[PDB]
Amino acid sequence: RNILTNDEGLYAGQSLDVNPYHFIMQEDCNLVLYDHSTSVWASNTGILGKKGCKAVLQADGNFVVYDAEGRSLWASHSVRGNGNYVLVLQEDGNVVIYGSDIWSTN
Amino acid sequence: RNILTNDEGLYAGQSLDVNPYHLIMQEDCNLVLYDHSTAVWSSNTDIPGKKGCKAVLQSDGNFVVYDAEGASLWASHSVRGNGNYVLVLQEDGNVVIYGSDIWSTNTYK
Amino acid sequence: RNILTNDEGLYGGQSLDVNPYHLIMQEDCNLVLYDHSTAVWSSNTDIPGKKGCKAVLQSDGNFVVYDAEGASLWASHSVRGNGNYVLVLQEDGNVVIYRSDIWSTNTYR
Amino acid sequence: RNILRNDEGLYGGQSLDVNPYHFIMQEDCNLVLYDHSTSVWASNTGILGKKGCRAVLQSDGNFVVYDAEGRSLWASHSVRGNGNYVLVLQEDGNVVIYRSDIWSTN
Ligand SMILES: OC[C@H]1O[C@@H](O)[C@@H](O)[C@@H](O)[C@@H]1O
Ligand SMILES: OC[C@H]1O[C@@H](O)[C@@H](O)[C@@H](O)[C@@H]1O
Ligand SMILES: OC[C@H]1O[C@@H](O)[C@@H](O)[C@@H](O)[C@@H]1O
Ligand SMILES: OC[C@H]1O[C@@H](O)[C@@H](O)[C@@H](O)[C@@H]1O
Ligand SMILES: OC[C@H]1O[C@H](O)[C@@H](O)[C@@H](O)[C@@H]1O
Ligand SMILES: OC[C@H]1O[C@H](O)[C@@H](O)[C@@H](O)[C@@H]1O
Ligand SMILES: OC[C@H]1O[C@H](O)[C@@H](O)[C@@H](O)[C@@H]1O
Ligand SMILES: OC[C@H]1O[C@H](O)[C@@H](O)[C@@H](O)[C@@H]1O
Ligand SMILES: OC[C@H]1O[C@H](O)[C@@H](O)[C@@H](O)[C@@H]1O
Ligand SMILES: OC[C@H]1O[C@H](O)[C@@H](O)[C@@H](O)[C@@H]1O
Ligand SMILES: OC[C@H]1O[C@H](O)[C@@H](O)[C@@H](O)[C@@H]1O
Ligand SMILES: OC[C@H]1O[C@H](O)[C@@H](O)[C@@H](O)[C@@H]1O
Ligand SMILES: OC[C@H]1O[C@H](O)[C@@H](O)[C@@H](O)[C@@H]1O
Ligand SMILES: OC[C@H]1O[C@H](O)[C@@H](O)[C@@H](O)[C@@H]1O
Repeated sequence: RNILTNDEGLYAGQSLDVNPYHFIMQEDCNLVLYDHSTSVWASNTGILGKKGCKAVLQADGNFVVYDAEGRSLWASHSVRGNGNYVLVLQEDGNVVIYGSDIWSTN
Repeated sequence: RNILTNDEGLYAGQSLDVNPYHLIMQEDCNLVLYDHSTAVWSSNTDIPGKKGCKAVLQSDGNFVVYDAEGASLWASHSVRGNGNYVLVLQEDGNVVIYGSDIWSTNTYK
Repeated sequence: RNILTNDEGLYGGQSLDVNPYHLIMQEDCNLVLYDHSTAVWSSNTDIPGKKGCKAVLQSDGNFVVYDAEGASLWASHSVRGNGNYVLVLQEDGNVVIYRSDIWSTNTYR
Repeated sequence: RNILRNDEGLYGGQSLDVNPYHFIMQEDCNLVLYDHSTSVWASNTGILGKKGCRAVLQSDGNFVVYDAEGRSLWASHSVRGNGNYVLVLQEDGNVVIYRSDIWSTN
């Protein structure tokens, strides 16, 4: 993985890997960005044992984490209406949600 | 590779590969999108004698092609404005360009 | 749906349905064939910690189950080489893969 | 419908469908493929009043169109030995026959 396409997601354990940096949806609903092994960013919604979480980039541009019972845990709050967006784990360590198709090769 | 952050580009012979699909700046200045081994899209800039071209994504969102010192042969025309763009060769095939950051963690190095 | 033309794919939570039969790709990587409610065939992959898999009909004739950005969980082993194949969930229940084209009206679009 | 298995067929008026695509065995005895109302392919064996025809996919892998009695009018001539086959009307507007089976679950 490296980029999550429109309406794609990460289940518990799955992650976005690029160099020592890794964005992961942990065993507890906590999304973290690690530099090697040091946590540098997290959604801070961690609750030991609370598994079955999903992190999915919705079509409206919102990035939401969901509880096993489909409830919202945390949301990026981008939601710029319907379109085509992508979340990329950049090599410079940043996580960016670039939105709205500007061009396409058909 | 697989992506192109604005200001990054493909030189005379480099590619972006998402397995069946391919995007390569061949040696004849022609930038084409293959499917396995079947041309599906083209820049149409393989002028005879011309060589050493480059595909370049930019800050203004324009995906341009160039030859000997500047001079654009082709240029998508997706010049939306100065921002942050990326050209990605998707899993489905379609080569898309995404317009400016909507949200980030601002955790750059 | 009841068919997969060559390089198609059954993604997490998707199925092929015909009469009371159903070849559904469950949440867990288990590919199962039911008779409305009873399981009558299985890939056998209800693996703990394996969510979101995909069953896809390969171009080489092989039908395999893939992990989330993973590998071969299951395989029909029906590898016969590259051509055109198809998997169908028939009304007699039997799910079959048919080896390459013999005749076509050549009416592609 | 959209598939014809070993020894299945179309009687005068029957057809396979999938979106605006239509493979039909008309009362003219002419097998035709229609995009909407526009014809696209045909056997060109039509005769007004020539009804009672049946198109049948066979074990030898042959798609034969038969007369009201029981004689050959047209045939794909895809005879490639006894086996199992299918004729599908694909979502791309093409009609193909597939050589035998290579894998089945039951
Ligand atoms: O149209 C695409 C086609 O153009 C030709 O001129 C060559 O450059 C080929 O390599 C390429 O596949
Ligand atoms: O986590 C991505 C990136 O975040 C910034 O804060 C950097 O200073 C490092 O901590 C790291 O490389
Ligand atoms: O044998 C089939 C059977 O396998 C179990 O492990 C579960 O996945 C059930 O949902 C399924 O019906
Ligand atoms: O060649 C057959 C094919 O031709 C296309 O032009 C369309 O008419 C389709 O509806 C049809 O399936
Ligand atoms: O903030 C980083 C830290 O946050 C929580 O404590 C947990 O999710 C840990 O696994 C993680 O290392
Ligand atoms: O906070 C989560 C919530 O945020 C916004 O309201 C929307 O994007 C919803 O789709 C999402 O579930
Ligand atoms: O045209 C842009 C749009 O095209 C297709 O729908 C897909 O490739 C989308 O992922 C992409 O954003
Ligand atoms: O503000 C978003 C912007 O932040 C930093 O400048 C970089 O990570 C860019 O790639 C990103 O687009
Ligand atoms: O049309 C080509 C032309 O388009 C815009 O003006 C810019 O992207 C220029 O850099 C480029 O040369
Ligand atoms: O192990 C299953 C294996 O079967 C065949 O070799 C191919 O379809 C491979 O792609 C697949 O991985
Ligand atoms: O030659 C038969 C072949 O024709 C085209 O390639 C496509 O419509 C395929 O689906 C089909 O199997
Ligand atoms: O040849 C195609 C043409 O054949 C006959 O004329 C008729 O059955 C028409 O409906 C059909 O379109
Ligand atoms: O040419 C028509 C003829 O072809 C083959 O011989 C067989 O399929 C026969 O059944 C059929 O009558
Ligand atoms: O799988 C081969 C063969 O098996 C059974 O005989 C039936 O289900 C046929 O429809 C199928 O073609």
